[PDB]
Amino acid sequence: KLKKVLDKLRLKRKDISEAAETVNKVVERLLRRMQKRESEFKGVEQLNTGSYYEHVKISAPNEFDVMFKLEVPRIELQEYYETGAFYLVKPLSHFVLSATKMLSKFRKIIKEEVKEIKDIDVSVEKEKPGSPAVTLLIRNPEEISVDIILALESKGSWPISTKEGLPIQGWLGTKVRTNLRREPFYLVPKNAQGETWRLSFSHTEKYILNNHGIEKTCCESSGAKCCRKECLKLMKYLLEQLKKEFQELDAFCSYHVKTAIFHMWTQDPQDSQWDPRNLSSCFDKLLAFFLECLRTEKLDHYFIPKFNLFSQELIDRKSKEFLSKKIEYERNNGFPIFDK
Amino acid sequence: KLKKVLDKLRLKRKDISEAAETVNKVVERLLRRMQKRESEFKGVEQLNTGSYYEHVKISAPNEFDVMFKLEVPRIELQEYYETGAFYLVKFNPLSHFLEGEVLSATKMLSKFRKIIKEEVKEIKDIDVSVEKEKPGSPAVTLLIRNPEEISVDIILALESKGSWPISTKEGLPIQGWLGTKVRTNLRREPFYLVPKNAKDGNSFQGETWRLSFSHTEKYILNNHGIEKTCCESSGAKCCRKECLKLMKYLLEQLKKEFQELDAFCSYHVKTAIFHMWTQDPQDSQWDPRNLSSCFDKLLAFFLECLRTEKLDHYFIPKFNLFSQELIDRKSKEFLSKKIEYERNNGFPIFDK
DNA sequence: ATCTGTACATGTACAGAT
DNA sequence: ATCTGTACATGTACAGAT
DNA sequence: ATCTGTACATGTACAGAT
DNA sequence: ATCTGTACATGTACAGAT
Ligand SMILES: Nc1nc2c(ncn2[C@@H]2O[C@H](COP(=O)(O)CP(=O)(O)OP(=O)(O)O)[C@@H](O)[C@H]2OP(=O)(O)OC[C@H]2O[C@@H](n3cnc4c(N)ncnc43)[C@H](O)[C@@H]2O)c(=O)[nH]1
Ligand SMILES: Nc1nc2c(ncn2[C@@H]2O[C@H](COP(=O)(O)CP(=O)(O)OP(=O)(O)O)[C@@H](O)[C@H]2OP(=O)(O)OC[C@H]2O[C@@H](n3cnc4c(N)ncnc43)[C@H](O)[C@@H]2O)c(=O)[nH]1
Ligand SMILES: [Mg+2]
Ligand SMILES: [Mg+2]
Ligand SMILES: [Mg+2]
Ligand SMILES: [Zn+2]
Ligand SMILES: [Zn+2]
Repeated sequence: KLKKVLDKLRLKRKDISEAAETVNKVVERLLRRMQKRESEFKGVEQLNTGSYYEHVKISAPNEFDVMFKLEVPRIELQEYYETGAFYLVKPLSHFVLSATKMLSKFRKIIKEEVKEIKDIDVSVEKEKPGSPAVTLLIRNPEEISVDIILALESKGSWPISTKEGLPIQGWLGTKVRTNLRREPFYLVPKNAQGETWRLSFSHTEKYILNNHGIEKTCCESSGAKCCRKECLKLMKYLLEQLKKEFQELDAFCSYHVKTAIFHMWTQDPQDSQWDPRNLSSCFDKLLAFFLECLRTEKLDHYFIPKFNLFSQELIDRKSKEFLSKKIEYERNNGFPIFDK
Repeated sequence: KLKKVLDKLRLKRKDISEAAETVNKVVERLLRRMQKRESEFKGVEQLNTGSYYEHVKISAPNEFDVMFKLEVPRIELQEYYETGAFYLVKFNPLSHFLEGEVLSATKMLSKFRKIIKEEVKEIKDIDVSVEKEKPGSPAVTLLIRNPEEISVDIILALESKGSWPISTKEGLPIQGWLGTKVRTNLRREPFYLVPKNAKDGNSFQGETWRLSFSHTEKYILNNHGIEKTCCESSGAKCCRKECLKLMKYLLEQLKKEFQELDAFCSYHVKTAIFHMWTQDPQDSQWDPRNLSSCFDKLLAFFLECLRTEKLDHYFIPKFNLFSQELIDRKSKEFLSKKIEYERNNGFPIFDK
């Protein structure tokens, strides 16, 4: 079934162990260098985010996301247009706090430190505009990416654009939501302008992934297992496979699928609506939801409701119809792409 | 119905507001006086516990429980004869209470009590005295006349941040109800020790402390569902707390009429219902529409505890609150007859 | 001048009041 | 159904201390 | 302030039971 | 084939020591 696919996607203990040991060496070293120097990033703290740390990494342990976040007292935001997600922001003297200038110095430091590593085969990938990350390419056994993500940490209440976000009230509840919104919020230097930062809720997304049930015992050793994470794996795999074959899908990414499933988990809050016995129905209903997002050109950021990830401005109508045909096809033919 | 009883039991906002305003003044003042330097209790922090703070206080807001707890870093416990709940404490602002390396409960309580009495004398704004010391209490109890009687128990507590004592390893069996993450997190919170302060005449009388988990009990009362939305504004209401109120009321009413029941206390009913909440973890087994069944099944459980002389501390499984050594079988049979009677005759005592 | 333990400012769940 | 007082958790301002 | 030790949740691998 | 129990591996929060 889709069970055999999940078997293939399942990471191996051996591989996890080998990847993690190399990754931690490099990260531990980068993190130390940010402290030890008369460095403007002294104080930066490490936060592990994304799939591997959410336990929804598929295929291989080869992509790791780490936040190097820095406490910045009493900063003042100004929303960059009515975009909801992008802001100007107001030790760091030489960086309005310019995202690009801060990222550059951060990146310079990392590059320098990477040169000094003689026990691991590791380089710094050429910069992509649009990435807030300094990406490391590690080879030692085989290929592993590590994104080192610079983040400002603010302790204020979250910005107004998120007031109506995180609609978990009927699923995870009001106490969970109030507590989550008492955690700090993050600003990440995302930039295709050079002074614009972007809100990040990776920390919150991680908590949700690991506390995802309406029952406190969902997926615990004295609870019942659900198939919420397995659906997310399957959906991510369908996208990766399609994306590797079709250049038309360059504008799509796994965050789109993650956002979609957060909305489905809200819409279907009950653990019994994600029974492992109903993996197919569950996967199928997720596809149907994703297709509706494509058809209506609408997939709101889960934390920032006015920010449409499927706006015309971000992803072209044709790209959306293209992905629809390809999903509808896979869906109506037993997912041939799951075999390749 | 039982609904009409709960109507009577429901506290009133007016009463809550008047009681709370006076109580907080007194407590805030006592807490400040503890913080004056060359007080052995400098550092003590306030923790509100018990019914009122659990929202299961019934009838009137006239009893408040407050913990004045003090962090004591380097701590060695010694269990008092395999009892599970009682300990000597060992190893400084506390210098004067030490007998060799042993922290004297009674000496510490006495000084605490002396301070409080002194501070209470200086309050001319509120009518408040210190109740005569009751054997077995870790508390300095304040009697306030707000033209209404209000008790405040100020409970002296040691706070240890270490892992909880081994006697609790098998306690707090919430795994199938609240879950493993909740349990792990709760067990990462500190544990508390309060003076046992018995007047029996047994060895180590004045140096024996007792474990308290009031802080944990509070969290459970306010996060009591298998669903995170139990009793929230986008969830379904349960009758878990309402059963606890009803059971508490049946005991209070009986206790106020019968001296035979002096050995019984509300903690017995609280412990019983914690076991029932574990046994029946699903929110749907505490549907408000099934209040009678729910109340009835709790009574039946409590009666079985009385008949078999067994009600294990929820946190300390080997400590039987209904042992022969604590409460007489005759006392237990007496309470059984009275409950069985109320149960089989429309609860006439709810009408008094 | 800088630092800080204390108290205030802000936000919301719970439950009672309307 | 909507409104409201209390309790509680977290952030931040500041007179008195250094 | 940084570091380590402890405890346990979330995983995977595999054998015996169903 | 699926479930259950055990073993083995990693991540992560926090307390006590330095
Ligand atoms: N993390 C993240 N990615 C986002 C966001 N908005 C769009 N994206 C893009 O979606 C993809 C997801 O990348 P990740 O690997 O981080 C997500 P995962 O849960 O680990 O899942 P898989 O590893 O299984 O896929 C990427 O293509 C994102 O493109 P990008 O935004 O340029 O990401 C570049 C890298 O920088 C980090 N990063 C990006 N956005 C953020 C963010 N908001 N907060 C923190 N880190 C971020 C990350 O390492 C990424 O790989 C979005 O909000 N978050
Ligand atoms: N809390 C508590 N009480 C216990 C315990 N073992 C016996 N008791 C006695 O039961 C009664 C319940 O006292 P509370 O008022 O704290 C319980 P509530 O949920 O607030 O319910 P109501 O206020 O609606 O009744 C008391 O009579 C206890 O008597 P005690 O134990 O001799 O102590 C007298 C007072 O001291 C405080 N106190 C008692 N035990 C503790 C404790 N373990 N931790 C902290 N404070 C405690 C309390 O103020 C009591 O009134 C037991 O384990 N817990
Ligand atoms: Mg990733
Ligand atoms: Mg990544
Ligand atoms: Mg009391
Ligand atoms: Zn689950
Ligand atoms: Zn409830």
